[PDB]
Amino acid sequence: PGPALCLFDVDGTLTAPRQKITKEMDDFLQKLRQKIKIGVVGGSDFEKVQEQLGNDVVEKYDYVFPENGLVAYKDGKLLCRQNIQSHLGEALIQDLINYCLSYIAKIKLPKKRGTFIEFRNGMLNVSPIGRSCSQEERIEFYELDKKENIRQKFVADLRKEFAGKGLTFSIGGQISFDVFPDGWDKRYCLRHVENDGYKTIYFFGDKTMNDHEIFTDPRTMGYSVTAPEDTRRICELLFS
Repeated sequence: PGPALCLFDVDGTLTAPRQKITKEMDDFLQKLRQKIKIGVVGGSDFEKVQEQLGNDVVEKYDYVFPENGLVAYKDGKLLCRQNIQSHLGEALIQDLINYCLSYIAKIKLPKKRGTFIEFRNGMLNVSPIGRSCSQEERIEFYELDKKENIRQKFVADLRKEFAGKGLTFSIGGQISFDVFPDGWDKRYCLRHVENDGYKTIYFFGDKTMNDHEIFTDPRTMGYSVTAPEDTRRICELLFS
């Protein structure tokens, strides 16, 4: 019904994987923006979104939410820049860091490299081996991790240590896990849209990483898409 907004995931939703958006797709969205407002959200940073969607990305969408909406543009103008250290405070930042440093120092492994802690605007990415390891070194860690459950245990330990502090944990891939404030997934971006009068907020993306929370969130009407051809097919069905 009513005034409405379409929000799209960027890679695989609007583009072919690792490819820039198509002229055909782009023309399609600008034609859609005639009747309904459009925005984009993704885990990547602004430079990445530009590569994928074009340098003029902010003139092309009514909202643009790099880094899950921790960076936000509305109507072409930079709305907010939020980061983990401002939300959590420095002392907590540093207590998390200090704990993870000392814990990693105690884990027995076949190899250790560097970038044990990667600091991002939205998360601490932590790797017992270190993110700089080579492919063969990562595979070795990953098989050890499967047998030993090194990441699961670190995360459990941390979850105990930092109970009450409003942090979520997330293991994936082969060598690291993420620590970030609660709700700092794609759901973050909804705070920027939910007071602009939309009667419906459509979300187009993957419904599954598990589960993408924005997809299942009570504010959105989530539609899972398999490719830009699909996004178009469903937009044709819903709109027009």
